[PDB]
Amino acid sequence: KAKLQEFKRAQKAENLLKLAAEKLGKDFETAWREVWVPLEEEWGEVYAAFEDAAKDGIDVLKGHVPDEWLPVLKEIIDNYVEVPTVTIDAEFEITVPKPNGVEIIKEALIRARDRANKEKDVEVKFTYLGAPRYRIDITAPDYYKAEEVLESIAEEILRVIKEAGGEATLLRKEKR
Repeated sequence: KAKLQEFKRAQKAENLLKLAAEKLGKDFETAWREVWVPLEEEWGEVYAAFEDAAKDGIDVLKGHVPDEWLPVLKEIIDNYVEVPTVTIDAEFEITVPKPNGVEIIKEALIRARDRANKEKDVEVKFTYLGAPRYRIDITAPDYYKAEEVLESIAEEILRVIKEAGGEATLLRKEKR
């Protein structure tokens, strides 16, 4: 439970810091003195400090540890420290009665995906499953945000498809 979980988090924080020390070419004691001690005093747990950095940016540590550490800590924390997320998936059935309907569909999807993906922390992806099915996968901080992204994307796709004389439909997987 709790304590063991504290052990495992501290173990991992130690391996990560050691990796950083090596990359940055610094002795282990220095890493402890300069990084471990400061972060532990203020976040109460070094791994939690690494999680904040992973979620809210490496600058959360700026000021608490020398600057030379930030670069290497970012790369390492970003690779190994998970950030809470949810992913949902749905699919569109899109028909565009035109010799070039297919390419028009990609254009619309590509445009919708890119737009949606410029939003911080959101990651949208489309998977063509063979006409007229297009699966959509969304990753976001929480379910509310992910649903809002879907709704936004669906509104744009339907609008654009009905403009090109086609027809789009959003299907949702009923889970229970």
